Amino acid sequence: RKQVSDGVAHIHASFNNTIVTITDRQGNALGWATAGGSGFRGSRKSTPFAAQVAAERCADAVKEYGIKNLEVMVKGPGPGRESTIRALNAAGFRITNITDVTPIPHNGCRPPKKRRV
RNA sequence: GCUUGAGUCUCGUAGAGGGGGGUAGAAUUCCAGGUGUAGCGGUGAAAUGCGUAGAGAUCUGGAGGAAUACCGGUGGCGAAG
Ligand SMILES: [Mg+2]
Ligand SMILES: [Mg+2]
Repeated sequence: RKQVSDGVAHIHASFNNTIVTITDRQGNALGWATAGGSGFRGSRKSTPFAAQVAAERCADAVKEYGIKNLEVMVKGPGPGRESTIRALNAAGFRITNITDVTPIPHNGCRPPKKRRV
């Protein structure tokens, strides 16, 4: 439809769920998928396998997309932070740079208290 | 009377010692806008809760508060805090 011919995939991976969204360099989202929405409701959605399933499910259908080269950037503590890439790269888009954001707060915003369980 | 206790004077050193003022980066939250769409979030597992009145994720701009990520150590300073 637009034939971007290049893009970047933002992965937000946490201990609870994984989200993957394809986007343009100018911050324009085309599609997204989540392990929770990929039929892994419960404890499996936090597993690496459900992350790669969502990655490939979001990467599929490249015809209308048109993104040939798809960079990658991950954020947060994921289920290895590598399985999603292992699936996405084989999905068809070659990877040349992966950046990791993982926002590290330089102090401030006192974290929540501890869990006594 | 004396100089060894105590003290003053000259030249230097290290240090989160204390009070006042200024400024910088990261991150959280919130507000406005753009793409986008069915979930998000949380747990041992759930639910409440948020979202089709468009959430979450993502990009641009803005407001404001608080603390200074490594350096950082069987390091330092302070009578103690
Ligand atoms: Mg918590
Ligand atoms: Mg003196």
